[PDB]
Amino acid sequence: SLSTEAIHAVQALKRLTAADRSPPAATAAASAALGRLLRADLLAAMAELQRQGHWSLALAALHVARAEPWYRPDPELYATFVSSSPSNDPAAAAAVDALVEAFIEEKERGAAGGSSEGVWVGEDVYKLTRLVRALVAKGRARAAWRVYEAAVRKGGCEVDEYMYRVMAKGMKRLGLDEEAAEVEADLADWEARH
Repeated sequence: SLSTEAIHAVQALKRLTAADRSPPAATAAASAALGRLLRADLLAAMAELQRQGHWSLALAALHVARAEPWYRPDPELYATFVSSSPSNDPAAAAAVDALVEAFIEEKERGAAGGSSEGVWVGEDVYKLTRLVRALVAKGRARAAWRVYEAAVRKGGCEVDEYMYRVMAKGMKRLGLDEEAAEVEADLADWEARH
């Protein structure tokens, strides 16, 4: 559902970046074009940029949303940005890795960040696994490890056999053999239990 204000904002963001869609330019443009929008219109503008295939602009829209008072981190939404990013594109890969760092930070330095269960113990494992699946499929091995380590290993997020298999095979396939070995240890630990 595209409103008048969302349509205008999408057109402005495209206009502002017609010559330069690099992160600094897209970042400045996104705050200028989208910074007056209410939640519904901002998310509609983001989704329309996604639909048109303007991935970098849609990501810039996401980052505007992430700073809004109403925002709630959704690893499944992040998973969609990962899966829709262009494969084997260094700039997009860098932007995806940065998005994962931003996700980890927004959780760990968020309101729940202080004691004592931790930010990750109550995390939706299904959605978290979707993000990790997406990262591994996109070849973003370090990013996947970062999420797995922060949430599962360190954040004591109790996870399934499926998460272990995704990660163990993913790390190996992508050449992070030390990380693969860590996951295999975790999987073995799981197996000895069930």
